[PDB]
Amino acid sequence: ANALSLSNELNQDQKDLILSIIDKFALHNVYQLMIKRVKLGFVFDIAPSVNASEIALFKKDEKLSFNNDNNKPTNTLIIGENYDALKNLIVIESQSETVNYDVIYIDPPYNTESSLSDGNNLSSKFIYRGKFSRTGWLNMLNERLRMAKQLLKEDGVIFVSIDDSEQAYLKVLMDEIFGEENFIACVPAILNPSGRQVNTEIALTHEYILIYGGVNFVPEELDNEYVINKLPEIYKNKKRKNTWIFKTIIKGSSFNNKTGNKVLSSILKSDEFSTAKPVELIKLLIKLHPNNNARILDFYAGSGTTGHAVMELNKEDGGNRCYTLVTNNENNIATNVCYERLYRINNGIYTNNESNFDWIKKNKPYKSNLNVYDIEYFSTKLFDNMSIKEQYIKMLQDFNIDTEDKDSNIDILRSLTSLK
Amino acid sequence: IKQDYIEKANALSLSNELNQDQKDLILSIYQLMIKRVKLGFVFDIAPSVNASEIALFKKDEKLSFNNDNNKPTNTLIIGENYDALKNLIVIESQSETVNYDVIYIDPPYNYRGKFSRTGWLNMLNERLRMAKQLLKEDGVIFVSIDDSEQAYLKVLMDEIFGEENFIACVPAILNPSGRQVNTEIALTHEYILIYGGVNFVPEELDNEYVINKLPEIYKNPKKRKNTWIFKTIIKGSSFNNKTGNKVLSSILKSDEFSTAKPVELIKLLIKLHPNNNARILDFYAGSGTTGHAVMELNKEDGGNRCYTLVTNNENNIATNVCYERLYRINNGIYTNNESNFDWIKKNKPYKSNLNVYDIEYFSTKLFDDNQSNMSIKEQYIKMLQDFNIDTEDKDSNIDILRSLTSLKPISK
Ligand SMILES: Nc1ncnc2c1ncn2[C@@H]1O[C@H](C[C@@H](N)CC[C@H](N)C(=O)O)[C@@H](O)[C@H]1O
Ligand SMILES: Nc1ncnc2c1ncn2[C@@H]1O[C@H](C[C@@H](N)CC[C@H](N)C(=O)O)[C@@H](O)[C@H]1O
Repeated sequence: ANALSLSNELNQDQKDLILSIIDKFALHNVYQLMIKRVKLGFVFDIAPSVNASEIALFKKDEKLSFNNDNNKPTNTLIIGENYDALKNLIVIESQSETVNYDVIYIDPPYNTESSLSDGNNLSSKFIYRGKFSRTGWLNMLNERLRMAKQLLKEDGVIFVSIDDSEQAYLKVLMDEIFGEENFIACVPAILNPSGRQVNTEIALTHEYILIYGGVNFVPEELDNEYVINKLPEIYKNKKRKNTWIFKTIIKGSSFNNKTGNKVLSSILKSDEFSTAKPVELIKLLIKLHPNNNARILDFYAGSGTTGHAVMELNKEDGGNRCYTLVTNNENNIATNVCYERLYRINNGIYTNNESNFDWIKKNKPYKSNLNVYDIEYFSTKLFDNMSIKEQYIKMLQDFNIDTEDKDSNIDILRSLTSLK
Repeated sequence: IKQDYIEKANALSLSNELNQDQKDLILSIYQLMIKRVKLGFVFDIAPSVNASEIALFKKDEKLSFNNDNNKPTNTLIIGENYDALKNLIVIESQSETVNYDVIYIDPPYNYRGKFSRTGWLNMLNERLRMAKQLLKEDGVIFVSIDDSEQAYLKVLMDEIFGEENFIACVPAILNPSGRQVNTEIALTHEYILIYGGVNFVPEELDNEYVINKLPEIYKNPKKRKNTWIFKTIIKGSSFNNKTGNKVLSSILKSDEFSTAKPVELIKLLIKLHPNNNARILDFYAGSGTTGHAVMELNKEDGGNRCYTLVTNNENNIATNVCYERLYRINNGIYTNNESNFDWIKKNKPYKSNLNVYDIEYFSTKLFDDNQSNMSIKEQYIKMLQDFNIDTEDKDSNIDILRSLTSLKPISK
């Protein structure tokens, strides 16, 4: 109704027939499919997000969840499909106070082949929701980025890291989701200064960081000392403190692709996981948000670099930020790499109670706490009882929500329809 | 009852383009439902071409000049690049060796309903497809574009030239110290979108040049010469946007044109194409930075390169800004018998050639007039000869009538 008024009349006669479909009628799903056909702009065939029967709730792994200091910020790690986690994350925030996250950072699978190899699907080709190649990859992030928006604060930021293989298409896609007026920058990251051998006989040296602000977000200025030590090539040559406006280019020794990977290898004692972001890159991004107690989210958490980064910044910043992570355990990367890295960083002993990894020999343990959650799926038929309601309340209670005045609802269980 | 036939068709085929749920929504919810959706941009109807008018070039003999028959011959066209491109396609079709090795353009960024008729992106769609027609198999096209509009152009050039041929999206750090626009942030970079037709491989860069011009980027021979593969980052002292603006004002002794690109940037790009004798095209020529760069690269490289420029007289720029630049650089003296501007006190004149053409419009039914049809027919032949075409073919009336129907200007 309102969306059609905004679109106006490029093809109005067809709209009159579309308006007839509303009268005949689970409507918004059909409207989105229609609008794509008639739309005048960037277009692709969206696939309808058909809510499966099952429902998704958080179950806390009490053995894996640890807590070293009650005074340190409380942090969260959700293990499972990020589509189900985000549905649960939104329900938690609604029933909660101080709603939504101050910062969002994600490193989604760049390539269409990379997504299939070790991630979501539905095995010879990449197919998502009956769609192949780019349409799949686009459909994927559209529905996740829609939710991510719902979770972002009015004065919040969302950072996204992309390759050249989907960057332009994601910036157009994110323009639709977050609004083209809120596009802040498309910052280049020279993470491979030496240049990687590329099929087209060129030395691809760079990467992007799409920044989209909430409607009234103003980026924070960088501290002189941080900018001189960390980004010496970009900042060189008088009220309050000495600060720098963020320059839309990221390049420096700390911000190498090899740095982030070597760190992980040193903590994990394993080079199995080969794609990690520089911890310093993410510190710089979250530094752009003025609240140094910001709530950071990263539903493509991978090796937990976001978590380690927040912790490092807190040590240097002097403020207490909490992070929420989500990552599926495809080949255990979620269970093995995220937990191991975060555990070893926090306590200095391996899960096998062995302390031989190089990192702890070099630096001291952070001594923070991490809550681990799983995704348990219950049947829609059994929904359409007492066990579901019971666990939902535990989830809310798990996140420090006063549950004396909250009850299970059909509206809320409808919100948590899982993905097939 | 028509439902039964529609239901049968739905049940008959499904396949990739339809999701089982999509089929369920098509039957649960007809030409609109059966319409196919392509991944990319949908555009409003563009401005119709004038069926009752044609455009032709007409050399300005007073303005065009020649200094050295051994140096390459270059071209400057004044007017709407859409009408200019339509002629250039007719010129190449009748030319012995067809089409350009290098296209560089820096279009304007620009409420504008993109995808609309006069929308910034629609007009670029129309002109880019023609430039696609004007590019050789083993050629390149460079477009400079800003932080915000870079993505829409990239997916467009994906449609027009194909994503298979996307080479790089180079960040050019052309404002080392940022400038705040649209938001509280120091915007420091631009993008260069590199596309090439099949059979094009970028040339490696000379160590000596790479070291002086880009020392920050090419930090520390099996073959014959020292070569660096092109890194997708352009940070240099000589790649400043203020640098290109000071050069232009060094020549013109005027600050009237504020958005001049550095010539070192456009040198690095055309220096990316293999052969020294290359044809460069730039149908958004602005102040002619592309022309200055081809000549300067020729002085450094030793190869003879010809450029073709096109720019309109929006604010008289193409006459005052673009021509004066090219003129004062070739001739070593202002056009009005003066010689006191800075550039020529610091560097030698190139002493090269340049031809200036205007775009003239002649209403149809002037063919009905006997004296006008001949005038148009001779002006068409004069074009070809001005661009070094033999003209033995297409002298007849049939061939001329086929190429004149191809040159129709835009609606105004
Ligand atoms: N549908 C999905 N649901 C949950 N996790 C996913 C999904 N798709 C990909 N992932 C994970 O998200 C992470 C994406 C990574 N590229 C992120 C890298 C991360 N920035 C790091 O420093 O390690 C990987 O661990 C993937 O296995
Ligand atoms: N339809 C058009 N036809 C010809 N020129 C145009 C047209 N639209 C814009 N322009 C010109 O294209 C140029 C685009 C400039 N931004 C390019 C600047 C140029 N690259 C320089 O370094 O000086 C401007 O001079 C515009 O006046």
